[PDB]
Amino acid sequence: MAQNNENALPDITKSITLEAPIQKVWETVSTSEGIAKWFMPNDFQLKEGQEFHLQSPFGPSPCKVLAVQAPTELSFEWDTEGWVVTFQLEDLGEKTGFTLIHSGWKEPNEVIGKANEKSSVVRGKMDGGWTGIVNERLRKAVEELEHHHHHH
Repeated sequence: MAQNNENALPDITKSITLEAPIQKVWETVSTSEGIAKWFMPNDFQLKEGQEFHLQSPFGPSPCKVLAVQAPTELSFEWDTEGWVVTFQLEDLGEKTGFTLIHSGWKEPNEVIGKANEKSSVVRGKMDGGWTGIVNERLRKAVEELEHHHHHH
C-alpha cells in the first residue's frame, strides 16, 4: 500500500490475448456497442477527435475521442473523472494481443474525485476490475456479443 499515493488513476498497462482476429477486436473497441461494453450502450462515434479537451468539464460532457488510429490504436477520453484510455492492437497469428492502457487526465489529484473517494482502494479495484473486465469482456465481445454472463 506504500506505492499508492498520488494516483487519480495513473498509467495502468494491461495486456490480454484474444482468440479473435485483429479486425474483430478493433470493432469491439471502436463501435458504440463494444466501447459501451453493453454496460449502458451509448451512441459512441469513432472520430479522430470528437471533441478536444482543454478545461475540466464542469458542465455535462460525454466521452470524446482523442485520436483513432486505423486498426492499430485507439485513444479516447471519458470525462467521468477523466479516464483516458488507450487500446492497442498487436497483430498475432490466430489471435490478437490487446493492450489496454489507462491514464487519467483531469487535474492531477491524488484521488479520482467524485466517482469514488479513495485512491489506494480505487487503484486496487481498478487493477482487479480492468484485468477481469478487459479479459473476458473483450473476449466475449470478440467471440460473440452477450447472452448471460455475470461480470463484476
